[PDB]
Amino acid sequence: QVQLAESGGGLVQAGGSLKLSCAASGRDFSMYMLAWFRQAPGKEREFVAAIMCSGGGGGTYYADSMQGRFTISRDNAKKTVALQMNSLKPEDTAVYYCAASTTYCSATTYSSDRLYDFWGQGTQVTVSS
Ligand SMILES: [Cl-]
Ligand SMILES: [Cl-]
Repeated sequence: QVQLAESGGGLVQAGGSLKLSCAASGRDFSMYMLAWFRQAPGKEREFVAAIMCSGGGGGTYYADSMQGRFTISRDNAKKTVALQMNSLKPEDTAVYYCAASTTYCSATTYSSDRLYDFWGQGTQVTVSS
């Protein structure tokens, strides 16, 4: 139903910034909730940010630990979602994944990885000290 493909990762210096993007396929994209998760090597998948479907106003959720440094956005015309990552720190080193729900517009349990029905391939990020 939905395909997702992330880009924009790489090696960046602490204090720098990166914009990740995910290109999606799917007729009714605007009706889906989208999220970014990250997984540092050796660690479990961690919620980063989510964005509501557009009919619900496109509200945004963030994990508290990240101190407002990240911003999620969506472009419904292009069927893309972006993660602007500012003031990067070595702890931000991870594989970043985009995920979609075609069932929910928003959710109480937006941070649960089990909620999402589609996942991208990941984009790799290293933040050097
Ligand atoms: Cl935050
Ligand atoms: Cl989770």
